Amino acid sequence: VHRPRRLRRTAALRNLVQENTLTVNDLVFPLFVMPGTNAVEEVSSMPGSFRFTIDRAVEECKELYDLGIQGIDLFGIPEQKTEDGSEAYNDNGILQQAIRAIKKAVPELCIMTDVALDPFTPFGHDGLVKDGIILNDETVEVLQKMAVSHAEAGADFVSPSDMMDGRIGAIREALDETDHSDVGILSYAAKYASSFYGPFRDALHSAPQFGDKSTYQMNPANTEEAMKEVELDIVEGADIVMVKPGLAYLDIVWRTKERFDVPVAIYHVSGEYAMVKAAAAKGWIDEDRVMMESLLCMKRAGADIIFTYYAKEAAKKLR
Amino acid sequence: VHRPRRLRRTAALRNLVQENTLTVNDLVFPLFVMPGTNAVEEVSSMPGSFRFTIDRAVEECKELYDLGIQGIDLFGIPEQKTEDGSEAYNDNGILQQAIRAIKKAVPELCIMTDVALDPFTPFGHDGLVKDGIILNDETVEVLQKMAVSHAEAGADFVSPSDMMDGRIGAIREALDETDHSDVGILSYAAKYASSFYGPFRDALHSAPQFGDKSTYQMNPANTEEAMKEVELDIVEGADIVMVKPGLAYLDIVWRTKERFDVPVAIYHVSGEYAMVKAAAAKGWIDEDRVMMESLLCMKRAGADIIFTYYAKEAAKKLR
Amino acid sequence: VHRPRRLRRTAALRNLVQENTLTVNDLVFPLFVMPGTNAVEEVSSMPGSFRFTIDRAVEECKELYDLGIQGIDLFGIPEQKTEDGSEAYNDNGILQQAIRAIKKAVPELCIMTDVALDPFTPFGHDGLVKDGIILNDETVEVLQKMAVSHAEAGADFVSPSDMMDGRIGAIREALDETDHSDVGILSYAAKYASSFYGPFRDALHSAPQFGDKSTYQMNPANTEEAMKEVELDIVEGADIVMVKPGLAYLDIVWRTKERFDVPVAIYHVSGEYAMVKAAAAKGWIDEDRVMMESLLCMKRAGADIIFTYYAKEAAKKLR
Amino acid sequence: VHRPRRLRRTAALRNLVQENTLTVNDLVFPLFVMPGTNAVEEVSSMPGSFRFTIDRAVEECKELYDLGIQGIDLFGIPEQKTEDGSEAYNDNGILQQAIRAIKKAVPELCIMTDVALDPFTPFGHDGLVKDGIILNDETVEVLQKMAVSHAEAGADFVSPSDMMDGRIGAIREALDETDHSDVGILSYAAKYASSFYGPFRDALHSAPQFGDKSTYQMNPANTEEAMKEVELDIVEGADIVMVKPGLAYLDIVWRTKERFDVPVAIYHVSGEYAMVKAAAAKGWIDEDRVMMESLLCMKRAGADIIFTYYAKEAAKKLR
Amino acid sequence: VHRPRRLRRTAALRNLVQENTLTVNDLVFPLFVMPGTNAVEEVSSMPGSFRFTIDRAVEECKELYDLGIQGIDLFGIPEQKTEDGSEAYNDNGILQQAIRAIKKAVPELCIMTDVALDPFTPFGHDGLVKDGIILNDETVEVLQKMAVSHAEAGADFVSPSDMMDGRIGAIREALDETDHSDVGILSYAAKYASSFYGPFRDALHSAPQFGDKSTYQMNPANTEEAMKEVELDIVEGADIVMVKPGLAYLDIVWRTKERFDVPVAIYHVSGEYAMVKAAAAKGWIDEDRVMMESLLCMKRAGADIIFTYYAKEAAKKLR
Amino acid sequence: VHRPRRLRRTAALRNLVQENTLTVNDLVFPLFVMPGTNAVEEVSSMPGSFRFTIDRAVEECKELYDLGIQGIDLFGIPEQKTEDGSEAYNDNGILQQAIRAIKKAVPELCIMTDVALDPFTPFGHDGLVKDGIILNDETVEVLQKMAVSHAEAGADFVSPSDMMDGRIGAIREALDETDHSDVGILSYAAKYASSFYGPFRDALHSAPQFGDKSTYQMNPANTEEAMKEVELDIVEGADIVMVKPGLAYLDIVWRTKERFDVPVAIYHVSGEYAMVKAAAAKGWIDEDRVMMESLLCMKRAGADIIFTYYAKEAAKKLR
Ligand SMILES: [Mg+2]
Ligand SMILES: [Mg+2]
Ligand SMILES: [Mg+2]
Ligand SMILES: [Mg+2]
Ligand SMILES: [Mg+2]
Ligand SMILES: [Mg+2]
Repeated sequence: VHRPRRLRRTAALRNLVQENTLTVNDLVFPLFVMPGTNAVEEVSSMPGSFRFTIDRAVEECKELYDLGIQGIDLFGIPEQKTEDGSEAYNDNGILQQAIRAIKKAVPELCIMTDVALDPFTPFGHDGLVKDGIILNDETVEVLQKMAVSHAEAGADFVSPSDMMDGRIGAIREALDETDHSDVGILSYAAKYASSFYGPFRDALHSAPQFGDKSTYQMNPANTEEAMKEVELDIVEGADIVMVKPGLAYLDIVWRTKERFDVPVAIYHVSGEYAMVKAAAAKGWIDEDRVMMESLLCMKRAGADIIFTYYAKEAAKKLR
Repeated sequence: VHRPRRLRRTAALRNLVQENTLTVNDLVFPLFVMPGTNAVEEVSSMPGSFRFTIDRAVEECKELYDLGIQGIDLFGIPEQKTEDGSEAYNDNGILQQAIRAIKKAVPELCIMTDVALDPFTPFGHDGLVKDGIILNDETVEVLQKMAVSHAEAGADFVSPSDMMDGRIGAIREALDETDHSDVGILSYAAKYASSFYGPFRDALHSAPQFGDKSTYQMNPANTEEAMKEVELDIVEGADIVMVKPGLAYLDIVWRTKERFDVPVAIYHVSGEYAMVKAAAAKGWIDEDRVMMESLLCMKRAGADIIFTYYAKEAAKKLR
Repeated sequence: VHRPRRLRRTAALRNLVQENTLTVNDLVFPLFVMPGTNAVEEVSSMPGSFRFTIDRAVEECKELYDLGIQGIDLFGIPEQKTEDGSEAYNDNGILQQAIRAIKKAVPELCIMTDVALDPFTPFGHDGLVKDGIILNDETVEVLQKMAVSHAEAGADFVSPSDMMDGRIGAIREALDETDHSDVGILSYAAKYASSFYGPFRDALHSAPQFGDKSTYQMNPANTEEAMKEVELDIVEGADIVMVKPGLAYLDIVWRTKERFDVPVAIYHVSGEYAMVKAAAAKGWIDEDRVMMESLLCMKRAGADIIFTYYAKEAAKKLR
Repeated sequence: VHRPRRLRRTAALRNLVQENTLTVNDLVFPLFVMPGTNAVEEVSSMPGSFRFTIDRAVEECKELYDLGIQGIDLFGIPEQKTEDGSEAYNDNGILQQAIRAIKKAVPELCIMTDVALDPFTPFGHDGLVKDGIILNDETVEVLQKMAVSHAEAGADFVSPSDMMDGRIGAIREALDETDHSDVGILSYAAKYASSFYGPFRDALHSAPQFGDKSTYQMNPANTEEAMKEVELDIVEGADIVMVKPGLAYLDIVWRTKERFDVPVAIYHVSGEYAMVKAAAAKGWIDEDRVMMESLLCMKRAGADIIFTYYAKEAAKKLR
Repeated sequence: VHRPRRLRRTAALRNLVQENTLTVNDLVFPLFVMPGTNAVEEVSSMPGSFRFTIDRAVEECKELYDLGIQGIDLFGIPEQKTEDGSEAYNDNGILQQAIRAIKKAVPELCIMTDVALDPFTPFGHDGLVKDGIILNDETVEVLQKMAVSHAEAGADFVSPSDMMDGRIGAIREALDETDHSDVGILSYAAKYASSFYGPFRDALHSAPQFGDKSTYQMNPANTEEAMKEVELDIVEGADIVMVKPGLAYLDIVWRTKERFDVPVAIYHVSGEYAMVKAAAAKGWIDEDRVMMESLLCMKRAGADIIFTYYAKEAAKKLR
Repeated sequence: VHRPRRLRRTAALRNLVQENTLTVNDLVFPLFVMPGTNAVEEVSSMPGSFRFTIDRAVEECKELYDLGIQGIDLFGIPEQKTEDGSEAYNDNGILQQAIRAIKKAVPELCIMTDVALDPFTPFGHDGLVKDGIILNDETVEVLQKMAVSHAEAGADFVSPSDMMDGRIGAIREALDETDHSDVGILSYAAKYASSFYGPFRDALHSAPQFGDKSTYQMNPANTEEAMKEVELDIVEGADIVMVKPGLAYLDIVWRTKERFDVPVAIYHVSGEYAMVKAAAAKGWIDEDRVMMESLLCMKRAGADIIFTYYAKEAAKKLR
């Protein structure tokens, strides 16, 4: 009676019944900005990735928007790192600047700024360290200061990736109090402590990791906890919720989709990306086929948005 | 705390989180075929809709596929009508000849053929009429022959729209018995007796409708019964299932998609088509906007394939 | 074993098993009031629709109630439009007046008043515009002022159709503070930005649309968002929740029914209405069959109340 | 109030509430067998992965079981290839001889045998090719013989990876017909057409792939179809069901486990394996960490058995 | 078609498909401390159980941690009992002391302290008694005082087993106010009034029971109530929720697992433990087989943590 | 706001809302029958449990029914054991003779007979042993004969406890084939391989257990498999389904009752019985309290019928 192959006999039928499709509007492009003028830097562990100066960031975004890309995620590489990470909320920082410069040249691009104290502190953690402890409530306080500054600079969205407890609520409360109740918040709800963040550390020249971040980042073994985390975030006001990493966490994505009916974002981390790059370089796989497909999978798992370093290459492929 | 508008502030943002999009691969074009050579007649009640001769129809398909449209729904309009409606399964019928020519000229186009005795009988009914009674099992025996015949000519798919009991099963058996287990079946699982069918009858030269098809077509007040019908056909072997009509039956489509894990199809019926045509002709509505939008709504509801007379105008727009 | 047609063999059985029925109590009649005396105006894009003077509004309602209709929805057409739309909360406005006049003559009719700043502002939006921005929190403030005035005038219900964030809560808070905790609130929970609102603009002589309302009105592609919207509204205190438009959004209606167990309303917008009018005028469909049936569909989708310009014609048909 | 971090403050706490752990009893080791005596060849695209002769393979198994690994997946690589692929069911085939020797040397090791015509045919396909068509029912008839043959040699389990329609059923019948109702069946229920299979083909000396297996292998965009496929096989008699590939299809695995109450299996495909190999060789990722972690993710998703080329390196690590 | 035994034919397969496993990290070891130096006491009704002096408690924990055990549960046996049970929050009590001494010697062990006024009051109840009434809100007040002291002493977690209403919220509020918002709370959510607590009374030399505790402890007949209880606790801030007793309450454990997605703990009470001890002493059962298995059952029911007096013997068995 | 204790303040209140109660109609009494006349032997490992001769057994039943107990589970203990275990279906077997005498003396007592080859074979197994293999289909053929034989003697019910594949089906067919469609079937759907069975073996003079029954009895770590097993038997025709053992498998019982809408039965196994016996004999536990309570827990979990050796002591207590 049943012969599933009937729906595969031809590309037409296959084309007709396909449950999911990937589109440019599903892509968000991370951007690493640095101090200086007229300069871009190839990232060693991330072939194809780059550190941009602001003036070069603007140049890129201009190409981005023209290719279809709808938003990016700004990472700020400060010249100096401190223990109190106060540079985060300096309105004259590279990040704030880039925010300003970009919003002006390509105003129709959704700028999303990264919120975390890793690139600004000398211990490799996303929060303030005291006596070996990543201080929770104290870190949010800076995170708040930080976020408000991004808004002041013209940030469209903020994306706290800190995994500190109850930071989405505090941050949202601050944005409201400074007339920024319209700036969205994309929160890293289910960010796990993963061995996939390798190539990224070197990308922004972040201080030595110095002890895992497993005191706030999630245990990769855990699922139920992801539901606990997301829910708390939505209740706090998160406009969108994200899972990180992505490729090997598609079950966490599907689950968030089925339960919360809020937009769901996912991160194609440096490792999954750098991994396909290295295998292709040896001729063991197809860069194009593998990259795109793995994006399809993220779409089939329920993701709506996808932070991917392949974002620009995928937009040309869909052009 | 919450502010849904935050996801609407900007085209970018709006483009990123949009839950559904419409694509060319969602569209199936109804093609009306008539006897004769090199000719075309617009349908009075369906502006921009025409009947084609085989020659003209083959060329049209060429333009169809070129635009990306993946499939067509072949509708036959025999020269003579009979009470036993035997022409339906004639190897030289105008329909059959269309199947043969099309598959040859445009092999890559998935050809779905309509299966029903409506255009082949004088009573304007989808089945055989005895004494004011539209016979079920008798009618099905003529449908089988029809389906095989269509398969014998090169059909890729048949779409029984009769609403006879146990017709999907019988047909699936006949098709397999004649070495056509590769030929799928698209079942009008839930076809209601609607007043949304007006303009269509003239399209094919209908016949003394005589009474009404409410003894086999479903009452538009019922939803549960639609779940019974579909489950019955899926159990029978239907590869795909369709709801008819479409615009005003999106709740049935959402229910279908939500429960049966099989491809779901909807029908942008003639009455829906003409209605935009008319309103637009008065300047009360924007034809292109309402048409495309109404297609979107069908995607939002859970439809994978859309049988629409606007198929060609959408493929361009989607181009 | 199974033969679904057994339940369709006769009108008796069909009559017995029918899942849903439409009744007069499912209908609500919109009423467009204007300044002046003894005068009614045919609406160009809405054949059968009219602008009534108060004295003629009262005359109509008297006929309405006698035909069975249980409530109407008052729209107020001011003589002058301002940027601050302060006329909305003028207790001497046409709307308030009509409220008073009607409540007196036909006190047993549930008056529902429209809350929005579109007919009162010169930019064609339902809220206050500043620098191209439809101001959210500022608009509610007027909406509150407005609502309280409707209550003071004797309004039974208020129906904010503004789609501003968190207006149901604010409005409800105001009604309570002014001894109007008994006045209900029918909120347009899931109001989409649609191409179906065509003929309505001209109806009330509303200022040129001047840019879509997609910054607050919902993306027609979205469903999950509709659940997010409704829930927020119910939590805020909405007595009833409505979806708009209706005909092509029946999946949004069914979904709200199954999830929230609060009364569910729907809108038969000008487009769906004007659409059946134009098609019938060409003889392409049956005005009666199409109008009523599409109302049946709304009932089968789960709607309890139905704002329809056919309300009066449907009540005669059910008389 | 809430503070998820409270469960992360300490290794103890973290160890207590961890939802999932990975064990040696989750692992199944793919073994590639080739003709000849005392020899071994590493796979170019799969570092640390080798082909074995029967003698070398028996010894390897000894080391396997000693490490706790409970099962193996025997892969055959015949000397000569044919179009009817008859060698597949030859009692003296290199595969069969491996089954016989292994069960004798290490009886306590559960031997699962691969069932597909890929290594036995020149077209590099899993079924019989007629005229560019991969035959289903014909191919299945050769699979049955294959399965019985394997059972006749002492196989404990067969794992049809062909993706032919109704193959589990046919095989289960053949096996029972020859007194092998004790021989289970591990079905590749949902095997997609992925670009994650690159390195594997060379492992066995693949053949003119010619076209693509997207007429029987599933489209990576679909999830619903995966539920259809599995349910079909469980209904057929499959003792266990597998998803392929693995890392990027964890949503399919969670869905499977969540709905079918039968043992679920996943595949750490070659492309996934090599990808860590490559990245690690560059020093971008920690090979041991990513490998083990990715295995964990598969446990978190709902996988019970893992076919992984890292099986031996995990058993040690888990030791 | 189906033969479940296929998955049991061998230990390998059995080993592969096993749904659940018990691990050291699933075990928590209760510890009874008493005043004095260099001394341990065999518990009469709990063969293998002991009362430890602090210096001997430290000695045990040192062995515990080395065997794998990740946390213990401290019970404090005061020399004097009062009616106001003020000794509970004496920072110089045996309990506080033991807390201090243990944290120092084996700092990497998760200390969990018991919160209740039974060992500190002369009426055998877990709260303050007035006129035959176990005072609810007054008892929490002490419970708060108590908890804060445990935190001050260095307690990792507190485990209120009092079954007083709304004590998890109050206690959590106190810990926060005294800079202990990082100390977790394992609450006895569903603690029933059971005949299984026999041997435990004598263990800590608790005052005569003097009337059941059925005025706060749960009716063993009740299930729905357990859902009511847990939910209230989670909403109050409980990090983990526990059911007590365990062996004959596995349905209450499974239910809490499926509903709340918070970590779930269970208690192997003195009775279930002392029961297996007595039956084995007569040669009527296997101490080892019965003890371990019943722990497996608790794991299969959904428990994550298990307070068991066999904890040390089970850790050797898993070593 | 909330205070669950409000429902515990008083015996009245507690008695009113109690979710479950235990009744005499929940109890089924296992009866062990042996050859000979007028004699009785207490079981060493089951104090208060005895074996009866037919005469003594008939009288016991008289006392049973008088106390309200509605049913019994007849256990046979043949004089001689054989490898083909043919005595099982001997019309003059000690079991059969018991059936005949009982039904005559106490017709109103529902007689359920045990169906398994354990007491009838020397290998102490429930099926036929060939070469260290417990044969399934062969064993079932002997079970059928057994069941019919029992029905032929006047049995009201048979309770296959063998855990053979497809035995319920075969037996149900045999029973119907011999005009016994009125004879129900109580299936040990989910009987685990537990160490809770110690005392029972001696009760019947077990035999060289030789190995273990883990090739047909279920692994105590699994729950999903229990759902597979039950559904399989219900599909086969089992009137009722049982879980074994009981106390420590209440999660399986709740799951059963929750999903299958068929009567559910549990088994207070020997190891559970003796365990209270022993602890009570030491004065560590109150035997009457723990016994009755543990029965309650079984009612709370969803059990309708309880096979317990405490049946008679409960009927009195419940009297
Ligand atoms: Mg969080
Ligand atoms: Mg039907
Ligand atoms: Mg809203
Ligand atoms: Mg399949
Ligand atoms: Mg409580
Ligand atoms: Mg079974």
